[PDB]
Amino acid sequence: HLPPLVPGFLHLLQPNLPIHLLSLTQKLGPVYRLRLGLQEVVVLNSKRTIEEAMIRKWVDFAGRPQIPSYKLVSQRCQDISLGDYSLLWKAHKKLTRSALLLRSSMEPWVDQLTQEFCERMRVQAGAPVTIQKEFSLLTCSIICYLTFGNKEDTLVHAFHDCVQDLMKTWDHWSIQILDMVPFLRFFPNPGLWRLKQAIENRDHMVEKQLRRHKESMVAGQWRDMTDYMLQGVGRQRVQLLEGHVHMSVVDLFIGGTETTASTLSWAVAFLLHHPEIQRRLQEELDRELGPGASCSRVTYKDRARLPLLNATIAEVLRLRPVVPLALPHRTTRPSSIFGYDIPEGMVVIPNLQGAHLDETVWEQPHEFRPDRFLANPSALAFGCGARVCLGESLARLELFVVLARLLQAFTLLPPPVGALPSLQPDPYCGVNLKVQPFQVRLQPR
Ligand code: HEM
Ligand SMILES: CC(=O)[C@@]1(O)CC[C@H]2[C@@H]3CCC4=CC(=O)CC[C@]4(C)[C@H]3CC[C@@]21C
Ligand SMILES: CC(=O)[C@@]1(O)CC[C@H]2[C@@H]3CCC4=CC(=O)CC[C@]4(C)[C@H]3CC[C@@]21C
Repeated sequence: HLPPLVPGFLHLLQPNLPIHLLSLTQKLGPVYRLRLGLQEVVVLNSKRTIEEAMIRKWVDFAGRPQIPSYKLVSQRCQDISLGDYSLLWKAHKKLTRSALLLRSSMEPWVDQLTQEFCERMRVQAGAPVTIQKEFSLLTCSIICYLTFGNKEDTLVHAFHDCVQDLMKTWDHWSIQILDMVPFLRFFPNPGLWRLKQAIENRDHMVEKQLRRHKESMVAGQWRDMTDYMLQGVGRQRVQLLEGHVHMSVVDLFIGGTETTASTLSWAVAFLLHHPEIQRRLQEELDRELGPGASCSRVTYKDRARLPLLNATIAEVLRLRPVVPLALPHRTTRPSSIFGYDIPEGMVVIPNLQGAHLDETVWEQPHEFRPDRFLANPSALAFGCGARVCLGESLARLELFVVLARLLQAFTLLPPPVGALPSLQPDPYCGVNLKVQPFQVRLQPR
């Protein structure tokens, strides 16, 4: 009783890994044991199994393996994501998550921060690279209501830059091999140096800030979330050590920026190929709950007042989920992940991307199809896990507020004498990437 084994030794190499983990499915089925690295890792490729070992069992495949690459960022140690399970992490998640849920509703700021962006782009009328503009749109936003609420392009462009440079340094064979070949002796490798050096800015920018927060403190929450966490820790009613706050900020402070940006960028790349969905959206937008051209409705309760949107976003998050294989889960108790018994400690890899192409539940999976509301099944882009996501709300929101006014203000047009991007890069890393388009950005309603 155990999942099958694929006869390979470095499946990790090879393009479009998510589409490959799917290919093996033709014979094996949803669950198969595979060697992504040098160790046999059990994958899952179906909305059913990837949900059974995530929601049903819950207790079992909830932890995360500590590989020699995670404890590299441990510092004092502990935190969201990388950190393993343990009762501390549980209470650690609940604290840094309630912050994102917050007398200071983050709803308004988001809808405003994006407006400034529209104008900033509206003055361009040229061919700005969307990736940075939006890749900086969210940064200008998570930075306002999470750490000292600076928002200033002086402290934002500094934190935003720390994000991108903190990614290509963690997701590079140079630093990855260290995990596959631990016995390596860690002969000096160039990548490790570039990481340790860039990982400091991430530790420093939070240390120099967390202090200002410490002193400028009052009875409740300061402008930002830091004041909440940095306070909701030194008052625990009985671990949750002070250091935890330093890390909790990181995921959101410098983690919020990349993931959501990619989703937004991907969506734009799709509308470029489908003008149909673009204008059908422009009409369904104002002729649905926005008879005007601005500052009218466009929110939460209304959120239903916009069908094509709640749909378009659902597709983009299903065809190109920003995080595809999500993160590696580890088993704590021997349990069955379906079909076959699974040994404890076994690293589980929930193939989200693949489960989204299950043609047994989603029709014409490969085809951008906005339509689904009526209704079509749900697609897990944020996982469904005791780890689920810690900011699924913030994310889901930005994709609504940003896209909404993105269409209304501008046309969304292709670069001059250029080809539209798409299809997905082979250098798939922690978060799924995108090619570099140059969308035009104009409209005169
Ligand atoms: C809509 C864009 C996003 C997508 C598709 C996405 C997807 C995911 C996925 C698949 C995971 C791993 C789930 C697991 O395997 O257990 C994850 C984890 C996480 N995400 Fe996101 N995410 C998005 C946006 C965000 C944003 C904007 C934030 C910042 C508030 C965020 C913060 C996190 C954190 C902190 C974790 C780690 C949770 C843990 O402790 O396990 N995500 N996300
Ligand atoms: C148990 C082990 O030997 C490891 O922890 C050491 C190397 C780990 C790779 C690292 C790269 C990677 C990136 C992803 O996004 C999905 C998960 C994998 C494939 C992950 C699987 C578990 C591996 C193989
Ligand atoms: C998009 C997502 O899923 C996340 O935002 C949720 C967890 C985030 C980890 C958090 C830990 C970390 C520490 C660093 O110093 C470098 C950046 C990472 C690897 C960072 C990458 C983006 C991730 C994976």
